[PDB]
Amino acid sequence: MQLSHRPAETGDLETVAGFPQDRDELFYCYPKAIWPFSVAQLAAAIAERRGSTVAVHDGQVLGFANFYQWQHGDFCALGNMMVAPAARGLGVARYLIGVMENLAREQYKARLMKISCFNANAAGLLLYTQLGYQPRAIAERHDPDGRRVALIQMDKPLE
Ligand SMILES: CO[C@@]1(NC(=O)CSCC#N)C(=O)N2C(C(=O)O)=C(CSc3nnnn3C)CS[C@@H]21
Repeated sequence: MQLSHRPAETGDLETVAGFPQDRDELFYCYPKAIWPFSVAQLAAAIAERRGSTVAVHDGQVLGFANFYQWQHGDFCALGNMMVAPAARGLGVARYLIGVMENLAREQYKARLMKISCFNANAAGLLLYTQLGYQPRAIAERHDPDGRRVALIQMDKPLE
């Protein structure tokens, strides 16, 4: 996979908003969103957040991420990670995580990245583990059905 990155642009929003395939996938990456996802919801997040970035391969936008918390000299928290359904498990998330780590270090002088992952997303938990993130706490949250879920709060020093 040859991959590149650039800041997200308005022209990318229809594409990226197409990435979540079901209510679960949307909840794992943007729990405040309501199904069905839309460009308006995506743009609302982008406006409130920082560092919205896309990953590109062979002319296709395949991934997106941003920060929902950022604290200069301290840490950032990574969210809205979305990957195109045809490109799952091909290293797009791993690549974007690395890009966002660099951006947190370089731009925000962060010493730490925080990643919070919902308990049902095994693939996320195992990826973040492979990338050196360790679990620190578990917090209660609720899903759209009012069911209790566990948010596993992980972090990694940036160096
Ligand atoms: C403020 O904190 C968040 N919200 C909550 O705790 C509330 S929940 C119940 C509701 N509604 C936030 O906003 N978060 C996000 C996100 O990006 O929207 C995520 C998604 S985490 C994620 N997505 N892709 N990669 N990653 C790491 C994990 S909960 C965390």
